[PDB]
Amino acid sequence: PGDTIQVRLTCKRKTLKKQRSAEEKPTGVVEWAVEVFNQHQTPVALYSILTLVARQHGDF
Amino acid sequence: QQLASFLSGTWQSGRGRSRLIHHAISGEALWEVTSEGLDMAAARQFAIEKGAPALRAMTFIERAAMLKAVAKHLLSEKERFYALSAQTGATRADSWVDIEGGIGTLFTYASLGSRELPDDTLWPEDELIPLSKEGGFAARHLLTSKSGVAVHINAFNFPCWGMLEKLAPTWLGGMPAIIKPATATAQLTQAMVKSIVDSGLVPEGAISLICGSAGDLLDHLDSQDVVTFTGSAATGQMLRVQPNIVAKSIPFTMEADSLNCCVLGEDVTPDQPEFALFIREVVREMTTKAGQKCTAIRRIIVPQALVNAVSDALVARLQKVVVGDPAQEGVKMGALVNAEQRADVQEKVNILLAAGCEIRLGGQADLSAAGAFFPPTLLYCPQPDETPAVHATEAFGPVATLMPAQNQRHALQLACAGGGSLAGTLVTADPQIARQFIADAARTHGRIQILNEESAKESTGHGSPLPQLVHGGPGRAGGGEELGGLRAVKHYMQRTAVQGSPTMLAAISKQWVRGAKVEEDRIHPFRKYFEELQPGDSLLTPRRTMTEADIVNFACLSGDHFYAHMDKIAAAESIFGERVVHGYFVLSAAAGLFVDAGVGPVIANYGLESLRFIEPVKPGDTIQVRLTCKRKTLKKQRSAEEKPTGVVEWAVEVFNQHQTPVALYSILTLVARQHGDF
Amino acid sequence: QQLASFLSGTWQSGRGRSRLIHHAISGEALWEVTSEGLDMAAARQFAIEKGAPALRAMTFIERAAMLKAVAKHLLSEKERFYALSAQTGATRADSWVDIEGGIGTLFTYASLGSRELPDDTLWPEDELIPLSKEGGFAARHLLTSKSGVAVHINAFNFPCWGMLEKLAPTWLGGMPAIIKPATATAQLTQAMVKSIVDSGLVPEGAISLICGSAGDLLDHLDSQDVVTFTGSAATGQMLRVQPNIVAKSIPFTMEADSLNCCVLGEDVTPDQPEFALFIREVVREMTTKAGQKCTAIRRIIVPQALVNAVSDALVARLQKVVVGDPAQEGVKMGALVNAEQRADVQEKVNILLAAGCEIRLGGQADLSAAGAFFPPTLLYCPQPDETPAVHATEAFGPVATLMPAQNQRHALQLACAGGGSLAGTLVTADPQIARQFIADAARTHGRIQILNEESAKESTGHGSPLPQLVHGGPGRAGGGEELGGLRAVKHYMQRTAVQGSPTMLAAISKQWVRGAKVEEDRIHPFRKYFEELQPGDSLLTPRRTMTEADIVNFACLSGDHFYAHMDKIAAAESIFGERVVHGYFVLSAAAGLFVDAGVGPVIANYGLESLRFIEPVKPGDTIQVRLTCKRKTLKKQRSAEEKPTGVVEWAVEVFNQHQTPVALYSILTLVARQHGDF
Repeated sequence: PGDTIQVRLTCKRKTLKKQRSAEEKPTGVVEWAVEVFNQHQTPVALYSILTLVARQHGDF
Repeated sequence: QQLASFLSGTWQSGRGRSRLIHHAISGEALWEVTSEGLDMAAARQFAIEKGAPALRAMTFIERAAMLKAVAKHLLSEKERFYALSAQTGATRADSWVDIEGGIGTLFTYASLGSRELPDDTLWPEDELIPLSKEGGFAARHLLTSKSGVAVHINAFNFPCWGMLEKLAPTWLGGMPAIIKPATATAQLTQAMVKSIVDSGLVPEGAISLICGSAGDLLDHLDSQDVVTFTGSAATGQMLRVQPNIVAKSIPFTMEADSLNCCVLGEDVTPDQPEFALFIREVVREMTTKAGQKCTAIRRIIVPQALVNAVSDALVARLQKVVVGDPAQEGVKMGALVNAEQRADVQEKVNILLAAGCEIRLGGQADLSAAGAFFPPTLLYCPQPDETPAVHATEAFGPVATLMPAQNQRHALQLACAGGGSLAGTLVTADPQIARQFIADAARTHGRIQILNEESAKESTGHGSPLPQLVHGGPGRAGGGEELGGLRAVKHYMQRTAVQGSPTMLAAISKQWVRGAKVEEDRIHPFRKYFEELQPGDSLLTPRRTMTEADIVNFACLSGDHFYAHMDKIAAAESIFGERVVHGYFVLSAAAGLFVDAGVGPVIANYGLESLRFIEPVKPGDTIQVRLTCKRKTLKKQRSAEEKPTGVVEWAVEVFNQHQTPVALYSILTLVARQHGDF
Repeated sequence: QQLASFLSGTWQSGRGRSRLIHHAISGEALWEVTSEGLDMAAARQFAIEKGAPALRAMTFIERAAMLKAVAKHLLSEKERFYALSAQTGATRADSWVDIEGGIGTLFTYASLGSRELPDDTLWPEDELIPLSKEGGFAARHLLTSKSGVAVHINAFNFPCWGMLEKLAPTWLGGMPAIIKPATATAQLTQAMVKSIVDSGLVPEGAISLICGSAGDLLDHLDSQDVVTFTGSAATGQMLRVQPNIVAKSIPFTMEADSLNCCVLGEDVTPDQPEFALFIREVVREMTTKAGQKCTAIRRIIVPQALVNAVSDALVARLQKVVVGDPAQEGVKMGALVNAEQRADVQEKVNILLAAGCEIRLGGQADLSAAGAFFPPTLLYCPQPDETPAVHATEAFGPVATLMPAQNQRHALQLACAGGGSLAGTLVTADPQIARQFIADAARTHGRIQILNEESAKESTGHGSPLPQLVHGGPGRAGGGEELGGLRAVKHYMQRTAVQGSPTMLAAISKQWVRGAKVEEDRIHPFRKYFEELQPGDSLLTPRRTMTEADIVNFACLSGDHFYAHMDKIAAAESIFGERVVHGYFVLSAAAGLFVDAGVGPVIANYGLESLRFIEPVKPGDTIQVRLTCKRKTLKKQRSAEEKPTGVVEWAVEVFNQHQTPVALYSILTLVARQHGDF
């Protein structure tokens, strides 16, 4: 308690998917590396999330 | 045929040298006007001591309901008004403005008196003016209705509207009116006054009428009187130097003739829709009511490269205008009201032709016709800067001169060279050109319509002065102001700055103000009905200690993670010193303190008037709320199925343990009445 | 000695028949005034084409900062103003009022121009007036500053104040002034004008001065000019019928003589504290400035049983008033300004003696002394309603009649019988008597003080006209109003109702209008600084679905367990049909949607302008907020250490999935600036 929390989201890995059909939306599985820290700037609870992001232009 | 004059409660007519009213479209005389021998002193005396205390004894809500009742009673028998206005040479669409715009003015002033006026004889317009550090000396401005009469001297243009756009601020302001219509069309005015009087709605003495000259009315007016004028400048400037008006210092409001402009911008090219709506606006405004309205376009300002296109499109659109009898089909323009007005229009045209030019049928006007027909006239002035007769003389009909401009710098000067106008128009699609036009041309115009493609769909136009917009103009347009919403009812009142203690100002204003005495009577104020509430009925709520958990739960629930509430670091670097309670949570916990949970006369809330957060609320900082009644102002229960109610205002004063007023504000709240009226 | 006249940027003096200024307390002539041979057309031309566009190029915030700068520069060198005002025969307590009231008027108008006026050349006084169904045609009223001079013709009472209470609304209203002071005391006026001009604060042409008669000024005025008279009634009535004023129809505001009443109530008995403060108020107001102010009490209305008590107590208080030189000790009342003014006082005293009575030293006054002294005169009228000379003649000094009333019904008639007074006073403790007094006597008085024990602690009295209270009065007092706070700056402006589309009114007003176009530019509006916010910068927030759990959590957290939110039975029988979301939770979740969480230029909120909950929000009802910027209005950074900032107003439009507006309101916000100025 009283310990402030600041989060540093940053993009890590993009790795698009091939859009196996033509009806399916073009997308990619973008990985983000989350770096949470406090007022002393020490990294409490650093982790990494996967997250699906739609592409602008498809391929198939 | 006798055309009487409603004076001293009875319909009377004069006996002397009588003027007579000609029929406009045909030419025969079928009315006569005279007021010689009629006692004007007894008329003013009967008005002041019979209808002025009757109107002043009403509240503003009751006077607005009276205006609505007169509007409904005069809208019911509206067809005889068209039958009497067809004698003025106007068409059905031209008389539609004159009748229905005045009746809608009555409905609009009824709505304005019902929404923003109190349930009191008096009206406080301020909130509070603090004049002392301790708080025991303060002031506010009252508005008491004057104890005299309003002399309305109208023009021949709008009998119904022009009487009836002055009669609603006069009655709603609280004064009896004495209407002197112009003797060219007073039969429609007496039809209006008779439909008002033979309904039992208005008190006796609240309205009077003189069809003819006043004679001895202005020489008898007290200092509590006002005079409103509409007509020629030469008459009103001689009624401004009348010795009783300048001796007793009574307000003389004048609306003279103006040179209204319609400026075309440089951005408008003839392939755009702006050009066609420009031409349509000029043609409709010049042909509506045969050009006999005070807000009619009389100076068309175009660029130099667009002289031929405008001066051909106006001809191609105005040769379709058929000038004839209004009853026969296929007739757009009606006629003028008199042959004397036709001779006046033709001699003003002959003055304008001494230095101007000609594009169309101008000075050719048959003075021997059985009807006051004047053709639509488009003039031309090749040297507008070297011709003062264009910028000093109006031909009060279908006449409107055209003149070029030079790249939006000469156009503003030609729009301002009219000596002060009543109405104006810029037709552009560029907002910076409109900003530059209002920055210079609003000093001489009392109304400016910026017309473009988006505005031209649902616009009321240029010749219908709105009852909630200022119908005035400086200089040549008269100087006075009319129809300014609730600004027009302040010409019939006296503004008195009343000083004293706040507990005295609250009993004067019949509204609890800021620091008056309270009345706590052991039960909750939201449990009271409307009739048992009083301004000053207070409530001292229990306390609530603000904490860090309150800030956390409100920042979570609202979703407002602002840094002065949710950050320990940045709030220390801010002006507050530490993180504080949300102001909206102070508002919400205040409403949690004073609002009674049970079912009572309180229907809905729907309102919050003026919220100001003065000092910040911290954790460990208690909160106590002082709910007190402020303003009652019942509603008239427009139907019989609807519940009787009133919009009760509560001034809410929150404070901490140091008793300093954090978050003082004011809410509106609908409270149901016990007993109805309609 | 030449008392010059600041005309056309230079200090010029006249050549002709010259009046001269006497030293009031001793008798010698140490000035002489003339303005013959001075070109008034060139002075008006220099003002209109030099100082009028320099004022019209400034914003209202810049002109209020100019007022504050002139106020500080004139408060610094204020002791020479006391030295020049000691020549007027006034004491230190009278010259203190005369100087500090004008300088505090400048500070008050600087504060009112810095708080409620925009950072713009124009000022839109309305919010918006919708005039269509779809929302493409609306209007709002604009106030543009006039393009001419403001001829202020003052009186001999307050040179400093009476010049300087008209000059702050004139400069704040964007017009240059030409001051014609009275020739009895114009040396203090030229001291004021010289201290203004020799500072570099105001532009050249923004202020002028004429010592002596104007002669050819009123015959040259354009319709964009105003004339504000203050002085005798006959001179103002002769200037009202001046042919150029009635021909060009310029606004002529007059302030004339008045019979200011002071009514005593029936509840006041001599054992009460009301009697002592009544006698103290009458004596202090009658002896301040030796009765040479327009707000001085000249009639005292007492009850019939209290004639002897008041007529003894006033004499017992007034016999201790020493009439002498101000520089010698023990002297309370000073002297009049002229021996000619002493003769003009006594020739009215002799008219009041021709039908009244006498209590004290009346006409006993030496008309050949070495000083314009006049003893404090208390008259008496045993038949007040049968003597018209009491209610029509003012003796412009320490003279005030006394006259009885009958049970607060004759008292109202004697208060209203003055033909319209400038000010009035009721001294009661009963608030119903004050209510009945304001209900009848505020028709004739422009200002009424209700004085009791709570008011008299920090009251300004009766001879200190507040700069935010209306200094006027109908009828005999002139009819025109002054000092109405921001009502006084509107006399120096032209009110124009500008019509058009809301996207056009938004660029005309430089303020966002309800149906205008937006500027969404992909970054958050609270992240922008002040200099990169524009009126129209909008944010379309994401949606939040309201649910039953939202109603439950807000009713728990705030404590508002209202039956239309927390009861299934009672809300079914209400107007809503079922239990709805709290309005304050719609407000709170709206603020959770648009407020940026991070640290930025947004400092504090502290404000909410006008909250109206239109339609109810239910469970299962999405909510989307349209945060758009509306008004910018920077602050002048009063210290060099303080952060530069402005008060930015955001219009907030919340809506639902059907896109109908629920809970549209407006918030204020202090936003920090990127670049400072002071």
